[PDB]
Amino acid sequence: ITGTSTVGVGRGVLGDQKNINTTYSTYYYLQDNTRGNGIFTYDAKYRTTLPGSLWADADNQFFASYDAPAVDAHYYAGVTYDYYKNVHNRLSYDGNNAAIRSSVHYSQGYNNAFWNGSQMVYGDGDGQTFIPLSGGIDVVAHELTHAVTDYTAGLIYQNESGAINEAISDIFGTLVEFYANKNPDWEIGEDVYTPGISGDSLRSMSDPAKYGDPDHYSKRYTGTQDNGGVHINSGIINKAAYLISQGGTHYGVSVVGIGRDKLGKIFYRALTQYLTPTSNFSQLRAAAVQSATDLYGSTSQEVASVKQAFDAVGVK
Ligand SMILES: CCNC(=O)[C@H](CC(C)C)NP(=O)(O)CNC(=O)OCc1ccccc1
Ligand SMILES: [Ca+2]
Ligand SMILES: [Ca+2]
Ligand SMILES: [Ca+2]
Ligand SMILES: [Ca+2]
Ligand SMILES: [Zn+2]
Repeated sequence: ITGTSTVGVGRGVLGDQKNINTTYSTYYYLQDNTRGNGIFTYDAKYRTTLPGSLWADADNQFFASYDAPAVDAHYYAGVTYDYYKNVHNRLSYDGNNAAIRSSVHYSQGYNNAFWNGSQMVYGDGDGQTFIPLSGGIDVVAHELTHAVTDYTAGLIYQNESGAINEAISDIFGTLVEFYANKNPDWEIGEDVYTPGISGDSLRSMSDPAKYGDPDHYSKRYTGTQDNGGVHINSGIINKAAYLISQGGTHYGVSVVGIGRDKLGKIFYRALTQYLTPTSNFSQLRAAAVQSATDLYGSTSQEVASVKQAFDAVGVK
């Protein structure tokens, strides 16, 4: 909408206070004009018609329980935008400052979030498996990263390409979480997963097997559930990415860690310059090796570490 840029204040899903960029025209709307061609957050009002209504508020204060998922979707989309712009020189998900749209309060008791091809969508959870999912910065960045993938590599959402698609979202979700630097870890969704259980998460990148996800190619799922295991086999690539950054010895194979920033550079370059819609794990290895070669040189530690990490997870 046309209006003047304003700054509201509110509380997120976890009860933390934050400022948010809004737009005033009669109402204060969740429309952040400070980033690209805007970040827009919508109310789906417990239904499934999208996007719903652009979030309108009378006083620019967002402290109601109903406001919390909107506050976080809006704010964390901003953080994710900043990560891609500041770290990778990428302007929004399409590289041309496309407007970023999110809807919250999608459906009832909805234990998921997704990119629908045009926008991000967040359930409120059922209060047992999840609380409102936009409360997780890694979750928000995971969803926006699907848009980035779709505009770049275009990894088909099934089987190996789909598992790479998923891992890319977990990897950049985590790198965004570290970028914001509030309780960062290599776990996925811990802030909004199972409020009755402390210390767990939806997935782990550092040890995918803690939740039964594979950490080696020999343990890959080959069935048909979950689009051929896209949220399962992602563990193999998540583990490789974790090893590249942090190092470790895994099934007897030692990896020299090179840090998060270099992991991000290598995977961003792979995603945007080398991967294609049908890339498999072996092709991802080749893309990461080539990307590290471009950035750091063929004889570099970075290239050696990429090879070690894929060796460790059984991907040749
Ligand atoms: C429970 C499994 N879900 C996830 O892993 C994350 C949310 C996590 C990070 C909390 N959500 P996601 O991977 O974006 C869900 N994917 C998904 O719904 O894709 C199917 C689809 C495909 C095309 C259009 C719309 C939906
Ligand atoms: Ca208000
Ligand atoms: Ca965390
Ligand atoms: Ca996390
Ligand atoms: Ca939990
Ligand atoms: Zn995903």
